[PDB]
Amino acid sequence: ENLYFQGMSVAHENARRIISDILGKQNIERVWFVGCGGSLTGFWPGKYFLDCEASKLAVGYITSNEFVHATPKALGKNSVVILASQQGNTAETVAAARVAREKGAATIGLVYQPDTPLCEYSDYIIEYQWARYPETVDPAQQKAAYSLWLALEILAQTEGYAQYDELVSAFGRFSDVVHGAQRQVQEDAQRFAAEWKDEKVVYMMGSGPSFGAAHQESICILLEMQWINSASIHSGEYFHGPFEITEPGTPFILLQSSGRTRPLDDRAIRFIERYQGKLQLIDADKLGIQDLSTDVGEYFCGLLHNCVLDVYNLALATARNHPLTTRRYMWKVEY
Amino acid sequence: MSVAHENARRIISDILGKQNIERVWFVGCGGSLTGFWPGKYFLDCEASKLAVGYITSNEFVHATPKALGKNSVVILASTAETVAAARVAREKGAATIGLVYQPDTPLCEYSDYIIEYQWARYPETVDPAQQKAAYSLWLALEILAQTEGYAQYDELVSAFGRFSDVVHGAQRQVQEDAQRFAAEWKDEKVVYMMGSGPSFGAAHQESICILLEMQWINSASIHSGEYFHGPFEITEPGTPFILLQSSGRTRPLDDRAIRFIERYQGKLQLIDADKLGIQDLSTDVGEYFCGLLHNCVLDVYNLALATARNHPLTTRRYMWKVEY
Repeated sequence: ENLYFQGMSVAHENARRIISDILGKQNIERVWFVGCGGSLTGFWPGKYFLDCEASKLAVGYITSNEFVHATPKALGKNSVVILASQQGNTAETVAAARVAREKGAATIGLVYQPDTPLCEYSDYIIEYQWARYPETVDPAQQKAAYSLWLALEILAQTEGYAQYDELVSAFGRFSDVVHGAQRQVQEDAQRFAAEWKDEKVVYMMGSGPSFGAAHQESICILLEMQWINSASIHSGEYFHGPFEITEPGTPFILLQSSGRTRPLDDRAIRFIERYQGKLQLIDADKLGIQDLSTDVGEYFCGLLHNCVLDVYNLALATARNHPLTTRRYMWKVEY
Repeated sequence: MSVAHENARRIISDILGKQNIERVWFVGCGGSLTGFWPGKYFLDCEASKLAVGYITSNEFVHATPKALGKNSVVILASTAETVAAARVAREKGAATIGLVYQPDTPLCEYSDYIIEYQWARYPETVDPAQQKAAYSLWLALEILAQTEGYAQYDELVSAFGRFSDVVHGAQRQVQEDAQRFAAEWKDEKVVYMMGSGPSFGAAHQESICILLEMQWINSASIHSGEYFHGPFEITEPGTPFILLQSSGRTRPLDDRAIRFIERYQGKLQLIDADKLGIQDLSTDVGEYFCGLLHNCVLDVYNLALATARNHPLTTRRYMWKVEY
C-alpha cells in the first residue's frame, strides 16, 4: 500500500493551532464574537454553526462598544473572545480586546493590516485576506470564512464533530464554487443594476445561515456604500409585522438558503410575489451550494452570498454613479 | 408579593425541583420575541453560567439547536410556528413556559407552565408588572436568583414595586411632546429607531411592530454602537431618528449618537429613560427597566402619531385578513 500525506488550508492550520494552544491552557466554555458592523456580521457563519452544532458552548455575538460598557459577568478565564477589525484600530474593538484580556479571556484578533492596535490585546492574531472586487483573493482565507474555520475547530476540539472531514473538504471546493457563482450572476447583476438604480428603500431578507449576509448587505452596502435606506428582516420575522409594508413594487432582496431554513424563505417568496413586491432572489442552491456538500453545505450559504453580492454591488454602484468607496463621514470627520 | 413575582417564583422553583436550568431560550415572533429583551439583556449581563438564546420561532423549529435538552427551559410568548416551537422544546425534554393573553389558546397545549399576562390598548392601561415584557425580567430574575443567586434581588423587586408609578408619571409627562411629535412627524416615509443595551429590543419592536406593521412607515432599527460602522452614512439634514436613550452603562453609546445626529441636523426625537423617571426606580438596578419604560412611553407617541396620520394602529392589509 502506498502512503498518502495530505496538506492543509492556511486558514485550517491557523484555526487548528490557535484552538489547540488555547485548550492546552484553559477550557473553552464560552465564546464571544465581538466587533462592529461588517466586522460583527463577518462572524455570523461561525455563530450560526455553533448555535446549531455545539451542545456545551455558550455563544455570544456583540457589538464592541456594548461589550466594553456592559461587560457580561460570564466573561472570564475559560472564555474565548474573537474580535475582527479591518485596519485594526476601531477604538471600541481594541477596548473590547483589552477588557476581555483584563477579565482573563483568551483573545483571537482577525486583522487585515498587521501591527495594528487590535494586535496589542490579541493573544492570537490572524491576518485574513481581502481584496476589492473585481480583485479577488482566496475565499477560504477571508474574514467571514475564518469565523467558520475557528467555529469548526472549537467544536471539533471540545465536543468532536462527525462531519469535520466533510466540512474541510467542502471548504476545499469553496473557491471553485465562489468563482462559478460570481461568473454565473454577471448578467442578472447587470439587469438588477439597471432596474434598481432608482430605489430609495430596499429590504434585505434571509434566514438561518444567510441572515448575517442580509444584514451586512443592509448596513455595510446599502446604507454605508450607496446611501439607500434599508432594513434587514429575518424571513421568519417578516410575517409578524414587517410584511405590512409590502405593496406593489416594494423592493426586497432575499438571500435564500439551502438546507433547513429554506421553507422560511419559500414562504416569503410566495407572499412577496402574490403581492407584486419587487423581488431580487439570490438563491444559494442555484449557485452551487450542493456542489460543496450535500451534508453540511447549509453552513456556507452566508459566505457564498457575501461573495456573490460583490457582483451585484459593483453593478448597482456603476448604474447609480455612486462608487462603493464613497463616504461623507467615514474616514472624513471625527465621531 | 406581586402576582407576577409569585407566578415567576412558583414556576421556576417547580422546574428546579425536577431538572437543572443550564440553558434558557427566549422564543417567539416579532413583538413576542422583542418582549423577551428585558430578561435576555439582564441574564446576558448578570448570569455567569447560563447559556441564553433568543430566536424567532420558525427558525427554532426548522434548525433546532443540538444544545436543547433536559436541563433547558424554553420561554415562549404569543402563531402556529410558536406552537410548533413549544412542541419541539417539549419533545426534546426542555421545560416550557408560555406567556399568553387569552387562556385555552393553542400555545397552552405544549406549555408546562402558562402565564396569563396583562394587556390593554392604550389609553386603557394595565399593571405594568404583569405585562408580557415585564414577565421576561421576572422570569430572568428568578432563574438567576434560584440557581446562581442575585445580590440585588430585593433592590430589583422593590424597583419593580415602584415601576407602575414611574410608568404612569412618564406617560403623563410625555403627553404634550407626543402631540408635538405627531404633528411634526406625520408625513415621514422613513424612520430609524435607535437604542442600546437595555433599550435595544424596544427600538427594534417600535420599528417592526409599530412603524412597519401598524403605520406602514418604512423603518429599520440601528444599535447606537452599530450606527458609526455603516448606517450613519445615511444621515443628512432631516433624516428621522427616534433614539430610546438608556440610563446606566450604555448611555455613552447613545450620547455619542446624539452628538453626531445633531451635528448633521438629523430630525431627532429623543426619549430618555433617565429623564422619564428611571432614577426614581433605583440607582443600582434601574438600567434593567429602561426597555420596559420605553415600551410604555412609546404607547403615548404611537397613539398621537396614528391620530395625526389618520391611520388607526389597528389598521392592517394582510394580518388577520389574508392567508400567508
